[PDB]
Amino acid sequence: SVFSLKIDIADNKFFNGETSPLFSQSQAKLARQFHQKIAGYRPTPLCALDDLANLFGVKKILVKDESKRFGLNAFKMLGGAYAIAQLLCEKYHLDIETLSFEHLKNAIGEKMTFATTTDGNHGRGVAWAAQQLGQNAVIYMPKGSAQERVDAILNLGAECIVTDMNYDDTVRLTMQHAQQHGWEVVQDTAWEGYTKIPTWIMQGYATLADEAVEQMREMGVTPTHVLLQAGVGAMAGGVLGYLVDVYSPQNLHSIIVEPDKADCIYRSGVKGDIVNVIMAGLACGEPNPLGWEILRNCATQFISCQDSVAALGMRVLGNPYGNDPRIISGESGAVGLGVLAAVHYHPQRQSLMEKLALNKDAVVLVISTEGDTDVKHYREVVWEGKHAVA
Amino acid sequence: SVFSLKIDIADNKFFNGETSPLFSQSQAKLARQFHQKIAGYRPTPLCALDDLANLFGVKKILVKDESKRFGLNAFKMLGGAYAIAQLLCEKYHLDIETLSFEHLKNAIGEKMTFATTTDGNHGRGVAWAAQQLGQNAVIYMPKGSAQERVDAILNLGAECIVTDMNYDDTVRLTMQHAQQHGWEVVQDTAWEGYTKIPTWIMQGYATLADEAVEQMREMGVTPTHVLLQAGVGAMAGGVLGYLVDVYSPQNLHSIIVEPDKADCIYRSGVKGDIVNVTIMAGLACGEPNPLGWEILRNCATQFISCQDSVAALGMRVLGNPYGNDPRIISGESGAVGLGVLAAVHYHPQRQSLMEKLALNKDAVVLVISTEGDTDVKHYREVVWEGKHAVA
Repeated sequence: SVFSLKIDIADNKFFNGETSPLFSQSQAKLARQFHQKIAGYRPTPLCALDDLANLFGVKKILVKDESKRFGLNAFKMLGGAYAIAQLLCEKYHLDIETLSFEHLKNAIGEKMTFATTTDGNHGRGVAWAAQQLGQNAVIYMPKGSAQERVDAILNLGAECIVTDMNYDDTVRLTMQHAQQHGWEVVQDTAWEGYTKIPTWIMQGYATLADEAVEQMREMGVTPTHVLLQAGVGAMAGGVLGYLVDVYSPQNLHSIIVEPDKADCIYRSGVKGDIVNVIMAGLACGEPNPLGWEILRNCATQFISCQDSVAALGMRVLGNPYGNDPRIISGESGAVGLGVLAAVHYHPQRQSLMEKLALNKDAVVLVISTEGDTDVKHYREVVWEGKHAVA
Repeated sequence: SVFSLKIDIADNKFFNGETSPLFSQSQAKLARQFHQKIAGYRPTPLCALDDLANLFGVKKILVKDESKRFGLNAFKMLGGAYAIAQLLCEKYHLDIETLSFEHLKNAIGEKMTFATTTDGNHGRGVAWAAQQLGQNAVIYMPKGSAQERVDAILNLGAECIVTDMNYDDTVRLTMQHAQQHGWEVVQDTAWEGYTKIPTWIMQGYATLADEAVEQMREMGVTPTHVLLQAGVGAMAGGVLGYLVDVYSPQNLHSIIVEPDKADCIYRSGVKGDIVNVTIMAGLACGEPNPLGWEILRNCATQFISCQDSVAALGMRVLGNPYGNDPRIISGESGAVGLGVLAAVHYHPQRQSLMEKLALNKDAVVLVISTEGDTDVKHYREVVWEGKHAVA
């Protein structure tokens, strides 16, 4: 049917295409060299939705399926685990290149305790890494957090406490407690006096981009577009920083996608300076300064969309068109793909496609950041039709 | 979530377990032998939804996927084509049992015109058979018919007229014009003076049940239950007739499923005599098919009258499977049997409902997906847009 979901598109006026030596090819390859050594490492699939592409009037839609990222059902461990290994190497005078997980898991002596607030994936990545490397993790989750997500963290040997407070007030609590007990704060965002850990996290994320470029070359295609869903913009910064170093910022039409009740990057893109302001994974508060730098320099467009666009994405991915492969994608995982679908069925299709510079030739890269990390919610969306379109 | 979709279950107080020699193993075997001679014949898959069965607390859920039937995206040609071939053999003084479909294709004689009313699949099956056999077909469809289904028929070289009338009235226009022109009416229901053709159709339908039994035997399983969606009940009658011949009506817990805005079998089942009862394509009912009603009244365990949205839920559950289960493209009417199981699972009265239906950890449940996405617009509105949502 024809339906109107809110798709607010803003041109990035602050664009200057200045690329980042910091978040480029070479660091991504270092991070990937670390991941390749982890048991069970395998590049996550890059699925070609040729039949959806035909329907939507583009050449190709390519979906990087981070549900297959080890056993975590999301991409996050790429950054979290890298950062944690770097912290350990720095403190204990070890070499990242020759790090032994078996040695670290069993070794006696001093242990770090990693403290983190999460709404789901980030904290699970931190917990997994601490468990693998024989360290401790204490994970804080805000009020309303899914029990399955809590249990996933508990099942990794981490402590997990669900507060009576929201995400932002929970982060402050993590910080206070960490300072009090001498814990090592591991958040996936940066603030004044806290950039080292989130830098490694963003460098680690670029592994998926390095994998994806390899897969697109294997496919003999060049991306014209990329949609990147953004909470604080850590993933988008790390991933766009990489892609733009490979293809140049001028030749990649990049679109940053956020839900409209936490669109901190969008609101910063209109203003041209950081603005403080939700589906798990895309919470914000304030843009990550390190990601923000990349996006304002190199992002083509920002999108502020109503939350049901994510739900549309989930369903389209979960029951594909024609003969296309099926992808299990969580709410924040699917929202990039959701935008393409929302556009397709919108009364204003033609002029939205023109604004996104989407045409018969476009080769669109999409990232599915997580699978069904909350199965109750996933099935309510795909089976019950929760967050319906009409 | 926990949600309550209308699922009214009525025990068949009229059950007597009288089977039907007319709709049994031997006629089904004969029909299947016929179908096996048609280009493109392949038994349709019987999919094991193991992970969904574990979630729902039964042993097995097996879905006969009739979207794979000869490129037609529904089961109906099994009936319609069999009847059309029977009628042609009768006219040309031929023995249908001892010839090939290709011999029939190139048969020589006076041309026949087959006239039919349909809301989708039945008329498509008729048009398909007419095209194959070099005969003519004239299909009528009622006001509201999806343009795609009209076009499916037109693409088979048949005429297709969308009327202003509803299903029941449009059928009368078909009879009228056929009398007027010397056309042969081919409808998938019976009335007084008209039972030869719907009998063939119901026997032809039994091929899907014959295949499923063979498939279940290869899997080493025995069904405890069957859910059968029913418009007029030609499919349910034909299929339950075969199954109950194979399994005994006492050892098969059969559940007939209807939408509540046309639950003609259900209403007949509580009342005892035949009751004349917008509707999802395929499950329309004016009055029950007397040929089918006889079988169901005798042999059906229970009748269900359910909310429209039960079918929508089924479509989504089949199209985006649980765990590692295979995926199935199932239309609104195709999916309603499976929808019932899903509605039961999430219902607050899940326990008593399961008890009523005798579903437990030993249950082996045969479901028929009678069609795929015969209306792609509607299909995608349901599975993607969440049209006809639970909430």
